[PDB]
Amino acid sequence: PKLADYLKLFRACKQYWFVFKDTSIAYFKNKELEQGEPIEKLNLRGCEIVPDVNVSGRKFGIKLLIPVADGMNEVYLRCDHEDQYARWMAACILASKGKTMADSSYQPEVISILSFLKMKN
Repeated sequence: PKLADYLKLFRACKQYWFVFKDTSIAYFKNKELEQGEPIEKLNLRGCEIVPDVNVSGRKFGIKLLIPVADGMNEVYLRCDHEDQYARWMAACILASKGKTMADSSYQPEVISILSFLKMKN
């Protein structure tokens, strides 16, 4: 169960290689480096998730509010399109509840998310 894509990061937008594993996201300068040392690794367990979507505007954003000792760490992921967004958003939603992509609810979740976007398309 691995999910890996180039996504744009806002806190300013820079594109990085992102890897979803377990309940965490890690990112790197590019995909040839995914083996080495991540720029940062974020555990999404117990995070808050805010969708930032404008289908006709071609905007597919994921705002993540990650609990830290001194508050929320705000992480904004911009996806390149609807299918990528559905897979990443579904993964984020499961992770916030402590679930991985191995959970049998992952693919139906991708499907649900996607149907709404296909319909607006």
